[PDB]
Amino acid sequence: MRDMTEETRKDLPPEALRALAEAEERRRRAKALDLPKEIGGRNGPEPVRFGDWEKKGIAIDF
Repeated sequence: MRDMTEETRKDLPPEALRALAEAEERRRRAKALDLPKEIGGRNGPEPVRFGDWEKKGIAIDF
């Protein structure tokens, strides 16, 4: 939720950069799964179209 610049961070930490490094620590190929499948198309997970938004409130702004 944001409406005004107000406080501005400076030189954000390598949170995203480190995330990439952590993602590197592991790879799909490393898990032993090349995934040669392509011509096929099996059904997978699909949660119902359920959701709950509560934007309206004290913080209500734009």
